[PDB]
Amino acid sequence: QPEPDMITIFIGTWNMGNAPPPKKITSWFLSKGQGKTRDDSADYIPHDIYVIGTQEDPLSEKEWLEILKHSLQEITSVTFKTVAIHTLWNIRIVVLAKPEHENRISHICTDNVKTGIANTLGNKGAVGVSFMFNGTSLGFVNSHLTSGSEKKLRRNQNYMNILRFLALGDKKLSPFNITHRFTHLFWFGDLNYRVDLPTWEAETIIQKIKQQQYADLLSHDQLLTERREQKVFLHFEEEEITFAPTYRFERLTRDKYAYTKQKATGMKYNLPSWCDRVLWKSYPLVHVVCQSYGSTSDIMTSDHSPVFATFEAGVTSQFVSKNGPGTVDSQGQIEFLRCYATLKTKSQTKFYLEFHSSCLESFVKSQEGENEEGSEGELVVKFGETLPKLKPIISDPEYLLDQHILISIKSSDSDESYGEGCIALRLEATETQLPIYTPLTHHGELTGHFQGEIKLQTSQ
Ligand SMILES: N#Cc1ccc(N2CCNCC2)c(F)c1
Ligand SMILES: N#Cc1ccc(N2CCNCC2)c(F)c1
Repeated sequence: QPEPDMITIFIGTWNMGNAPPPKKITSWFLSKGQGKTRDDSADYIPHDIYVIGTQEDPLSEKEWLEILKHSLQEITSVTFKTVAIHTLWNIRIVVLAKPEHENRISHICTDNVKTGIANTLGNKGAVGVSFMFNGTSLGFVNSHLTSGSEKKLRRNQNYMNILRFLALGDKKLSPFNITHRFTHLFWFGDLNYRVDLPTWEAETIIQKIKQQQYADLLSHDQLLTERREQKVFLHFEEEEITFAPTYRFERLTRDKYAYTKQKATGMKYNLPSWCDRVLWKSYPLVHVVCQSYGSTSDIMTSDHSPVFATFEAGVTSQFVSKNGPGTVDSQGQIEFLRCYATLKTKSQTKFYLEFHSSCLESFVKSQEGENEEGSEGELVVKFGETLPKLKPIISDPEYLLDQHILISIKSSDSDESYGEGCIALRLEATETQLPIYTPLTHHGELTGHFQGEIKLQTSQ
């Protein structure tokens, strides 16, 4: 039984509009409809992992699990194992995996975040799942963000609360939020960003959709434009959208968008919009390739169409040598030269670094850096040649070049992280000084940069 170096992952997001699904939803799991669709020749090939996010889901977990498993069994003739299911209000995440993966999957975590306060607390937020797949950490966030064309800022706030407070993955990674805890992080849901065009242009928008001419609409998609201005989802990717807006349809057809203001909408227009989205963030130089991104055309119980995305994702094996795990491997070391952090902070305190990696027995604290002023006002924290020599548990290059070092820069005064980032050990050379770089974030906002040189010694 060889361990895989690649898996495929299905991501689905559907706002079910508080209606039961139709009897057949197989088109969703087959990535068939509009957009970047999956080749017919793959229909019987199961994905390794299926992650299903619903919003406005009226079903019990039991009712939905039965529909999902029976759907996949009809497609694949495989009885999928339930990895996890977590529901907050009517927001749900289900993770299913091929039975051969049962022993490869461990450290399963679930959590939820409720967004807003009083008025704004009661139905929006996120659910999430994480786990290990052999040596690879996977996270999944299904969020239902604030609705309404005039609330993009609220949505961006919801995003930041979710990434700050969703507690998934390795708790030992205490300085790091979910945007740094996983080899691969998929974030999807009814993110509720709208096409921000005048109300009077509704029929023009519909015309453009019927012509499959999305360019003039996507140029006003609030998620793309907010991402472009680094207001939200910084360092996440999204595949090009080549499918029609997935909201707001008349139910039981896909022929009609229902956009006009109604008492039932709070007298808000719902111009056709790409509310339903899949984004990802993977550690640097890990294989991740989107192989489908689209919407179904034949599932019409909701005022949203289901969205699918599929990915090839690189994975690593659970490595054992004569030495680590359970000791260091003296044949391995990670050295840092000419390193400095550049920080946006207006504060003057001393800083130190923490290095966190599953290639280390535990995290490593550096000495304090030396603060200097940058030529354009910035705080520069010089580590020069002072950073420690890191001692990985395994020196085999087939292991070590697949690893990553998370970096937090912390205040000596408060022990609070001012910035977090990640460095790949997938180097062009070993025993060679090579440039390294990561942006630093805190609460998912850019706070600085870390750069320098690395010298990696493996047993080869
Ligand atoms: N596919 C799969 C799969 C793998 C592991 C678990 N479990 C749950 C919590 N207890 C121990 C581990 C599971 F439910 C499903
Ligand atoms: N409209 C738009 C838009 C275009 C580009 C980006 N970026 C740059 C490339 N890398 C990250 C994504 C973006 F966020 C939004």
